Amino acid sequence: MTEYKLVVVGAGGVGKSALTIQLIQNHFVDEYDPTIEDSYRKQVVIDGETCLLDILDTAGQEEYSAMRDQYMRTGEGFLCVFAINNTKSFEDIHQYREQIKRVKDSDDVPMVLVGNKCDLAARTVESRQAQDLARSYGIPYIETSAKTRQGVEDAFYTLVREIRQH
Ligand SMILES: Nc1nc2c(ncn2[C@@H]2O[C@H](COP(=O)(O)OP(=O)(O)NP(=O)(O)O)[C@@H](O)[C@H]2O)c(=O)[nH]1
Ligand SMILES: [Ca+2]
Ligand SMILES: [Ca+2]
Ligand SMILES: [Mg+2]
Ligand SMILES: [Mg+2]
Repeated sequence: MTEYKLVVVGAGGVGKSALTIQLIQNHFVDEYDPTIEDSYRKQVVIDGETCLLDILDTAGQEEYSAMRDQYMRTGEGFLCVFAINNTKSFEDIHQYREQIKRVKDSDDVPMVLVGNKCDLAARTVESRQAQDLARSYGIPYIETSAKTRQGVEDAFYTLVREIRQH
């Protein structure tokens, strides 16, 4: 079937793993074990089409920036994640976006901007700021909570679909 190779990128602790785990395995990971590189594979139905999701969960910890170029070459689309209660995580998105941009040598890489932890009342990144950033990229912005499951399906399936529009 059609296999979609998604990569989840973003700063440490923003919820990349929890998002992926909630999606593929339908539960919330409450603890924080930093990731190096984990791979997930799951067959799903999106717009009547049975497709395979191949999802690479990546390190947001700087102890692993060197591995970035490899995963950015392979992937067909990137879930670019920050957390809405962490302004520095939002400021970190540019580096990921530019890096992806250089690697693929394209201004038109399938990507989705995700502001995670929208359950948390302690917001410092306004939706408006992220809408403006994503607009400059020509991609969607979608808020999520790995904790409540809010928007998690919309995020990943929107990404799958973005890999289609191209
Ligand atoms: N309240 C809340 N907590 C969240 C959410 N997503 C992740 N967390 C919490 O934030 C912490 C970090 O989550 P994790 O998924 O491990 O982050 P990560 O981006 O994968 N980290 P790393 O880059 O180091 O691998 C965990 O304690 C997790 O429960 C969310 O939507 N809401
Ligand atoms: Ca749990
Ligand atoms: Ca390159
Ligand atoms: Mg992780
Ligand atoms: Mg402000």
